[PDB]
Amino acid sequence: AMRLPDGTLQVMVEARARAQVTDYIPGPYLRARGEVFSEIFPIDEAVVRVLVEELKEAFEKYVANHKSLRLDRYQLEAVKGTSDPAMLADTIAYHATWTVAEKQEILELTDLEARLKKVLGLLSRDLERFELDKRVAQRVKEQM
Amino acid sequence: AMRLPDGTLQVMVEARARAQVTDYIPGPYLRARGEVFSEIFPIDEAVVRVLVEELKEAFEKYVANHKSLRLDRYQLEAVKGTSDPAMLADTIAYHATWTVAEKQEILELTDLEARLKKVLGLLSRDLERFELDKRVAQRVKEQMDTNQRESYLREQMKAIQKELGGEDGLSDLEALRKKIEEVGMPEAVKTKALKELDRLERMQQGSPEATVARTY
Repeated sequence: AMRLPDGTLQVMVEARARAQVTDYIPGPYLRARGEVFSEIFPIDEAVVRVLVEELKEAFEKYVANHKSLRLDRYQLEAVKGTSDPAMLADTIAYHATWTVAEKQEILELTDLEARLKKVLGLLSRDLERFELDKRVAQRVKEQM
Repeated sequence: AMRLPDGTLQVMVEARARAQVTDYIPGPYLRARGEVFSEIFPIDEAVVRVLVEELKEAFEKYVANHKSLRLDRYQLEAVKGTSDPAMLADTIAYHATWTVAEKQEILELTDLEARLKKVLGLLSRDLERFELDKRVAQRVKEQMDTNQRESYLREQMKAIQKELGGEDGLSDLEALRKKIEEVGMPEAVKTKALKELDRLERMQQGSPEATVARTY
C-alpha cells in the first residue's frame, strides 16, 4: 500500500479466490456482500496438471500466433517454475485477450475443470478467427 | 475401526465370500442362517491371467479418459499388488460404476469367467462412451469456434452493409430480411430470398439492383 493522494489509487491486489455476490446495497458507494473462497477444486491433480499443460499448449498456440491481437512474448517466464494448476490456468486465461464479459463468464463457473476447456475453446476461436481472415482474404483477392 | 467425533460410526469392512440364503427376517438384524459358501477359484490360470491382463488394459483405458472431469488415476497402483485374480477383478468392478441390476447379476453369478467377460464388455462400452464424450467436448470447443465465426460473418456483413449503403437501402434491406422470417416461407423461397438479398447486397447504392432487387 503506497500513499499518493491525488484522486487515483491503483490498489495492488492479488486475489485469493472468487466469491458470489449474495446481495448488493445501492449507494453510492455500492456495497455488495461476498461469499466464501471458492475452495471447490478437483482432486485428480495429475490429470488437472495434464489439462494445464494442454492449456499451456493452447497458450503457445495463442501467443506465438496472435501478435496481431497484441500479446506479450515475455509471459513464458511466469509459466515455468510454479506448481499451481489453478493459478497457471487463470494466468493463461488472463494473459489471453478478449472482452470483459468472457472473463465474467469465466468468473461464473466455480468448477475449475470446465474453465480450462472454455479458455482452450476461446484460443481455438481466435485461431478460427485467423483462418477466417485467411479464407476471406483469399476470397477477396480472387474476386478482385 | 476408528472413532469419529460427529456421532457417525466409522467401521471398515472387507468382504470374503457370498452365501445363498432364501429369506432374511424383517430385522434388524434380518438374521439368517447360511447354508453353503459358493465361490469358484481360479483353475487353469493361463486363460484367467490373459483375461486379467485384458481387464487391466481395459480399466486403464477407462480411467485415462477424464480431462474435463475428476476420476482416480492413483487407484491402479493399489490393485497391482493384488495376487488373487478374482479379488483383482472384483476390485476393478467395484471402482467402475454401472447399473445396480448388472451388479446384482454379477453377484448372483457363480462363474468367474462369465463375470470377467461381463466386466470386460462393460469397460469396453464405457471406454467407447468416454472417448465419444471427449470427442464431444472437442467438438463443443470447435463448434463454439465455428458458430462464433458464422455469427461474426453475418454481423460484420450486416454492419458494414448498413454503414456504407443508404441505411441498407432506406432501411429496406433489413426491413425485408426480417420480413422474410415473420412470413412463413417455403425453403426454396428462403434460398431465393437470400439470392434476392445477394443481387441486392452486391450493390444497395449502385446498380438498379439496389432498387429492383430491393423491390424483388
